[PDB]
Amino acid sequence: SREQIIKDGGNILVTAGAGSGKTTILVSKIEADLKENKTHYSIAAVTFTNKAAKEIEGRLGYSSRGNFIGTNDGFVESEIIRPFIKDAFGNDYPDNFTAEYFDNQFASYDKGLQVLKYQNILGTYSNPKKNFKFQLALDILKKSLVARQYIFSKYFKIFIDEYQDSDKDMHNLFMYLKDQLKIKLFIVGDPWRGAEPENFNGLIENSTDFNKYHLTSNFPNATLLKEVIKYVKIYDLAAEIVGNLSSREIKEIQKIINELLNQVLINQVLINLFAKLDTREITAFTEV
Amino acid sequence: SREQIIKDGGNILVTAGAGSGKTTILVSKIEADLKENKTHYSIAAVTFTNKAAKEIEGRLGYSSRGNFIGTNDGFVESEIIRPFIKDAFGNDYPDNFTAEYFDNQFASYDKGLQVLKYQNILGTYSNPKKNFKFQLALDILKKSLVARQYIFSKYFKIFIDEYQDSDKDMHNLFMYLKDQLKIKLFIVGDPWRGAEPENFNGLIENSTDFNKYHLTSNFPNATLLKEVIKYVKIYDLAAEIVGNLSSREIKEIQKIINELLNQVLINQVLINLFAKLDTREITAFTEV
Repeated sequence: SREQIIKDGGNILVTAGAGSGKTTILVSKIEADLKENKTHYSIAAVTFTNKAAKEIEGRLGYSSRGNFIGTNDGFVESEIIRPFIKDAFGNDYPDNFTAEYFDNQFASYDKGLQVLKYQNILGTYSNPKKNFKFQLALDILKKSLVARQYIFSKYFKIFIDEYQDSDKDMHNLFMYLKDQLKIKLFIVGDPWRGAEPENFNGLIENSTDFNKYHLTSNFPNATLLKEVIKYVKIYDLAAEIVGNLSSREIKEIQKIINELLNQVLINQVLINLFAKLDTREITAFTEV
Repeated sequence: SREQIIKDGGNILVTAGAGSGKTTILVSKIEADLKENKTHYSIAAVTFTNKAAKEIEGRLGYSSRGNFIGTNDGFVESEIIRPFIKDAFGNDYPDNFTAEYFDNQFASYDKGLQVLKYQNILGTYSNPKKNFKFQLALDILKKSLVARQYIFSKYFKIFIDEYQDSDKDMHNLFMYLKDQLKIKLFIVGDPWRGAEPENFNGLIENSTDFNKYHLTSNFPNATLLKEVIKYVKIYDLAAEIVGNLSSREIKEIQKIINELLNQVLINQVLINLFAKLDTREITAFTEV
């Protein structure tokens, strides 16, 4: 149910099914906490989908509290990486770089860290098992005292959804926030490229202090094929894909999409789009 | 004489020797033109040395006219590249780029452009004779209408001292600003590594619309070792270098300079200092 989780103020684990109630329970809990808390502290809402952040933000409405509603990748950049990169790693490192997921991939953290200073763009990890950005954000927090002070003094609770898609390294940063930075966590999981269901599924059994709640249902890549199909009938398409797409990257993507709008050329376009980031899905695209 | 220069409103050649009179006559002419002109137009004072910019800028004082006093590369980036890069070359190209002379050098213009789109950070040309940044600025002006409109409607006269030390690429842009965009020019030449004095000397007699005014004396790398010697006894001597210097590059300069403060170590740090950027000079350094 919804009443008892509203009363609870500690760490809350929600096991909503099919995502029907995830966004609804997120908005309700956020409003309840914001109206109850009269202090200067604010909340941060992080979503894998950029569109999911936008629809959530629209439901809270205008507010000057300073709350953060955005993507998981956009949270670390805006709140941890951008302001405190120079303090943690000296003035040489830049704070005006740009994150590009498709280009400039590296193989090792040390190589990824060493290219970062000279490249002046936020690089990405070629391997899908690890996320370099969240390792860098975690490293910044440990190194920088002011970064630790700011995070504690800014946020009192963090709202996370789609936690079963969270990477193991991404899980590592959040548990850093919860354990010594003493920040309440409201994470939602359901039974992303480097998705690690292991960390979320094992979290329920490993930790007993966390509170778990399972709401009733009523009260994998086919999504993006439907989105390009409806677009054929581009910025909205960007919100569906996880992360924040660069202008250069989306212009290249849009060039491929307008090339789509015969069956043979349809299949080749879907192949390269998948390469940039199933035999049944291509047939469905051919049908529509 | 000085009063002959002041009342002239056209294009002025100044041939002052040793730089004693050219520095004070540049400030005097700038003040005279600013006082005389009551319109919204401003002037741009560009110098090879960053130090020369501040010493000139300190002689005008605080003003809301919107005048520009700075380096040649600083003028091109702040007034042409940064605002109008996206308009000329599409939204894919960035404007949060940074200038780094020591790394990411380009061998070809088209390759230099194509690496710029993906690396997203400005750099210098590998060949010192060519300055990739300035033809990029010239290319931006030719392609962007708003960039051409802004420059014409902002500045009515440009002050470029040490024009005999100007490069061919820099000369190409300034002449485009003069004859094509109809902007008054005020240059100084007294007969940067990759430049040539031939262009200025040739332009003395090649151009008939230009005015040749002679300024008498009384009215190569010796400095760089003197600046570090007084530093031994970091942002100051870095400012004396030609062009804007990145913070990381300054830090690298700092870590290679502090090693100097035996004789053999002195010679080797001088050698790679030149490599990053004479037998008599190293001996003089050993003496001091």
